[PDB]
Parts: sequence; structure tokens; C-alpha cells
Amino acid sequence: DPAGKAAQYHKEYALFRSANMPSPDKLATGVGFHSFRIPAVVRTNTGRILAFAEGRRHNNRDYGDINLVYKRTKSPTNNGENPTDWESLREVVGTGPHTWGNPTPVVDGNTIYLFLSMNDGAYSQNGGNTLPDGTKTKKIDSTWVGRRHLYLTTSTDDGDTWTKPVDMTKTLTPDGQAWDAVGPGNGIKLSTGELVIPAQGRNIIGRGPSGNRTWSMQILKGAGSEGTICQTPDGKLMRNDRPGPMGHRSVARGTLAGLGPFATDNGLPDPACQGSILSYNSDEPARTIFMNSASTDRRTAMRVRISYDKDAAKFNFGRELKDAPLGNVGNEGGYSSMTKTSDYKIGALVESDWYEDKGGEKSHRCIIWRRFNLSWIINGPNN
Ligand SMILES: O=C(O)[C@@]1(O)C[C@H](O)[C@@H](O)[C@H]([C@H](O)[C@H](O)CO)O1
Repeated sequence: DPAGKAAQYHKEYALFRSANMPSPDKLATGVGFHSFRIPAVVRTNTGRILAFAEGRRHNNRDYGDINLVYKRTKSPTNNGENPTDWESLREVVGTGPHTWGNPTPVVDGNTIYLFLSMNDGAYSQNGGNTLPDGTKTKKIDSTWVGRRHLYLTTSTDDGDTWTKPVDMTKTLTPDGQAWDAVGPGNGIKLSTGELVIPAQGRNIIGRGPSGNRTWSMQILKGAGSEGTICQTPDGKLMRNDRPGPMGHRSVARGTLAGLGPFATDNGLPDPACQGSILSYNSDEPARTIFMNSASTDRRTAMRVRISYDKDAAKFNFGRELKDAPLGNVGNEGGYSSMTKTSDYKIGALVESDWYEDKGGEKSHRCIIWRRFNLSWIINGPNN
């Protein structure tokens, strides 16, 4: 890989700063957030970078009052290089005491589509969880009020503003389903122009002229809840999903006509956590980038890898992110999202956990923004 001859570049700093950190991220209304989790990042066709997250208002839990927040780079050309290159925190949607989350964006010409999940504020995945008013949640169920919804919002002004989210659950989530997830992380635009958004048990396929899409479900057998999608260099689709049990990623391949079986990929250990994947380039040699925690049991083993295979069958060892660690962000590791930047870097959002209450709800979570070039990956000491 000729990119391995270039000087290695990496830079890293916190982008979503939890309430306990200096200069914590707050909305202009003064609403702050205990934790930020569940990153998503895209480069728009202007070069601007849009970074999304869940702003978890009172604690780090997945339920309760959670708003879908974002930042953009201040210009289309600054590539997110420095902290001051990013705008202040904004909100896509925060209505009610509800959970709004699972940001799953895809760029489509001059429109950015953002899928997201939602649940009523009185419900959680497991039920019985304590809320700030002293009540306990109900368990997410198959009722309209109690089941996870799927929403879509759009921007046609480079992320500056977002349309009121539209509930797509009735057409883009299977009937009878209770829990659900879209992404989180990103969707893609295929070489043939369709949009593909990964979701629990299914892909969501957008067809139509750029910026005027209509969506349908591609139901999958054996897919995970938190999936990634990526058109590999051979032109095929690949789902690379978070497994149910800890162990390894679960991967399937196919086309818009259907995917083959999901199988455990023993080359990609995973602790049952979200991962991210990115088609980096089409020219020679074509590359797919993958990021996750490369450990069957912990989220603190973040690793970024390259595959040169046309089907992304094999990834290299790659680079452990801890080689370029940050010391004032807690313990890095968790969900991630990657984009290419205009200046030939990979930009990655990565969760980090201050862990002050260990795994309890009071531990503050923040999100790191990393940029690095291919050479940094290729030249890793164990690669
Ligand atoms: O960090 C996790 O592990 C998390 O809890 C965070 C997400 O907000 C949540 O929606 C998702 C879900 O619980 C699993 O995918 C099982 O359905 O996972």
C-alpha cells in the first residue's frame, strides 16, 4: 500500500464534553448533558463534517430524557482539524421527556438524511428502571405508545437545520416489533445510487432521485440489532453487525436482492458492542476500514483496521487507538463512527467513559474526535 510511505498523522481531542468536564457541551438554551453516547459522523458533499450524538440528560442510561444533538464544522473546508473548527452544540430533536437517539445519517447529494430511533419517556428496553421523578419505566412492548419508533429527518442546508422528524415506524419497522434500533452510525449511498441504512433485522433502502427518496425494508434473516453496512469493492453489500453474545462480529454479504447467511467472523473479536465500517476509496488499492473494540470481553480495546479484499473477507491487525491515547477524557472505548475527510484522513468519533461509578448510571460518558491517515494505521507496531 503506497499510503504506508506517507508520514503518519494522528490528532485527537474530545468533541462532546460531558457535564463533568471543563467547558461542557450545552445547548444555547442552557440544557446540558450528563453524558454523550452513540456517535455518528458524516462528511457532506461540501466537505463539512456533521457529528451527531445522544445527549443523555441526567445519567448515562439508554432510556429517559435523551436528545439527538450535533455539531458541524464551522466551514466546509476546515476538516475538523482543531477544536475551534467546530460549532457549538445544536439539537436535532429533543421534544418531550422522550428518548431520541440512534443517529444513523447518510449523505445523498445535497440532502443529508438522518434516521433515528425513539421511545416514549416512560419506557425502557428492560422496564423497571428508575427515572428522575421517582417512577419506574414500563418495558418496551409492541403497542404503539410502548414500542421503539423510527424517525427520519433531513437537511438540505448542509446540516444547518433539520426538518421536523417524521415517524416512519408504520412503513419502515416490521409490524408487531417491540424493541428496535437503526444503526447507529451511518448509512451509505451505493454506486448505483440507492441509499442503504442498517437497522435491526433489516436494511432500509432509499430509492429515487437524489434528495427525493422513498424507503422500503429489506428484511434479513439472522441480522443483529446494531448493524453496519458497506458496499465492498466488488460492488456487493455487506452487513457487519454487533453480535448478541460477546465474542465476534457477525457478517453477511449479498445485494439488494438479498443477503446470504450471517456468520461469526472469527477474525473480528467484539465484546457485543457497536462497531463502524467505511469504504475508503475505490481507486487502486481499494480499502475498507473497520473500527471496533477488538476484544471478546471489553470495550477498551479499540482497533482500526484495513481490508484490501474485494469482499472485505480479511482485515489486518491494524492499529490500537491506545497508541495515541488521550489523558483527560476517561477510559476510551465503545461505540464509534467513521468518515473520510477532504484532506485524506479518516475521522472517527469514539466513546469514552470516565467510569467514576464503574458501570453504574452516574459514570459520565464523552466522545472523542480522532483523525488519522492510512499511514498511521498501516504502520502500527503490530501491523
Ligand atoms: O451500550 C450498549 O450496549 C447499549 O445498551 C447502548 C444503546 O443505547 C442501546 O440501544 C443498545 C442495546 O441495549 C443493545 O443493542 C441490545 O438491544 O446497547
